[PDB]
Amino acid sequence: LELRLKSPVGAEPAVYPWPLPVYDKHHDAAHEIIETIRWVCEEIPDLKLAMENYVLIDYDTKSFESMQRLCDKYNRAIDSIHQLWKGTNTRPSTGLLRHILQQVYNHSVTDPEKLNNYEPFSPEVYGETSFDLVAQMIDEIKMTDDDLFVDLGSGVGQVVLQVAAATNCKHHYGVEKADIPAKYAETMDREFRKWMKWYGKKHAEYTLERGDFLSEEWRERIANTSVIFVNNFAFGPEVDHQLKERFANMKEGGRIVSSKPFAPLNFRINSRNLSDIGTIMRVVELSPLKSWTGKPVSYYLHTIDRTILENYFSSLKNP
Ligand SMILES: O=C(Cn1nnnc1-c1ccccc1Cl)NNC(=O)Nc1ccc2ccn(-c3ccccc3Cl)c2c1
Ligand SMILES: [K+]
Repeated sequence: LELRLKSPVGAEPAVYPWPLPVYDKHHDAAHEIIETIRWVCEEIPDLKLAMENYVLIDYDTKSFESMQRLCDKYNRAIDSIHQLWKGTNTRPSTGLLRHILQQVYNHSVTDPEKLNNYEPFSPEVYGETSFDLVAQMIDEIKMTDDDLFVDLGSGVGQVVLQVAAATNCKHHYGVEKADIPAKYAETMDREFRKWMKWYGKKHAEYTLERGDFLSEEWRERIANTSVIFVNNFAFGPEVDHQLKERFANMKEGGRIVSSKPFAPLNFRINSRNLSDIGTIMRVVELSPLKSWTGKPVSYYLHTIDRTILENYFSSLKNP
């Protein structure tokens, strides 16, 4: 007893056991199958033409025979389109990527209780809460092939997967210290590469790794990163102090996007604060509110600029 979905690009079929897994209070594998078919039909207009109209309206998720018939209609339509193409690798759309990440998460995180997350943002609600904000952050910073991206404390790795599917950075890294999310990230990585292949979608190179971003190895790695993403909201003063020290080695124009600012937005350099990280970085509050309909969130863009410190010395020497 199983259900199979043929890949639109000839990759290995997606195979689901029956009874289908139940993901959470609202989602299940049955709806993932239906939504997957709907996304492939949107992607391939010829595919939408070949299928019978009722198939994606008249279905019973609690019936094996009904789910099997739905899968068979999609599979036969895929076969017809593959025959049509016989006779004569792009980036995913935002909507498809949200679906892919959800699919990757549900196939990877089978024990939801394991991830100690009673916070307003948690991996299980990534698509609902966080996805649109990360999509807004990606649009704002405009990364190129010259950039190296690092998410410090990447958890299960969804921010890294999203940025990698959207930009052309040389490489994207996710570093996670905690055992439970770092182990889940290994499955997330495998499931992401697999599903992206299944849809025939392109992503940049990325690595999800286990490690402490405050270690000696990571000092030089942070120094050579051009774009850092860091959710520092829950960080203690010591971690925050250690991080500012890592940032002090970054190159001019290096950028840090965080959930809480590392320096005051109105920092004014003087003789008593020359030690502060504000002496070497611009800070701006960015908000999706400035057609947004999500939570009234803000994020902070820090840019390495030692001319702040240089101008203060110039103004002292040349009044
Ligand atoms: O565990 C994860 C990603 N991940 N993967 N699956 N779920 C999550 C997740 C889990 C808990 C909380 C938030 C998230 Cl996204 N660490 N990486 C991460 O947080 N990067 C990040 C970096 C910079 C900013 C600036 C604003 N934010 C932000 C702050 C609050 C809410 C959303 C966003 Cl995107 C940021 C988020
Ligand atoms: K039709």
